Amino acid sequence: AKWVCKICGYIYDEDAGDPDNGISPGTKFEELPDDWVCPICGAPKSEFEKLED
Ligand SMILES: [Fe+3]
Repeated sequence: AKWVCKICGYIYDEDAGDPDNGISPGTKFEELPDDWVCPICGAPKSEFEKLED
């Protein structure tokens, strides 16, 4: 699934993970660390919204 950072527009794609920041591919948004932030603007996880209907 994909989740968008409502602050900058970054898209956390579970399939891609965030390797740069210690998150391998396939890591579900809910399994990210409570301390994980957007790699682009630093917004907390709370500012992400899943892309679903
Ligand atoms: Fe962001």
